[PDB]
Amino acid sequence: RYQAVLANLLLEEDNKFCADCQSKGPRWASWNIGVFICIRCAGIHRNLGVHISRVKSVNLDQWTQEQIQCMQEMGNGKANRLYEAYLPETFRRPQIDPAVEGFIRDKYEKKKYMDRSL
Ligand SMILES: [Zn+2]
Repeated sequence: RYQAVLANLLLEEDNKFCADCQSKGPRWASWNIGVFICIRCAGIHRNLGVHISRVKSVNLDQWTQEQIQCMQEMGNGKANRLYEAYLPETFRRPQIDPAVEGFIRDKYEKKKYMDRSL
């Protein structure tokens, strides 16, 4: 029902890369946060708990209109501005599982780098 809408959102340039690790062509999402993520980072989001992140597959899960709306109102661009506001420009974005797990908890659970005014 909503694959088309999701497809059009996956065309947005920021959404062509995982929000957390920037690997190309993410096919998963945290819909309450509003980010498109790769399957590995979706695995990490899942373990954060549903109080923090609620993870769906873009192509295997059924979506509600409100959940789609969540992605429309955020996405990886707007999410970077909120959750990575205070990320040093020097920062080396991690790539390996345990470093990525720390970075994702830091971003969404601890909110180390978040601009709270947003
Ligand atoms: Zn990722």
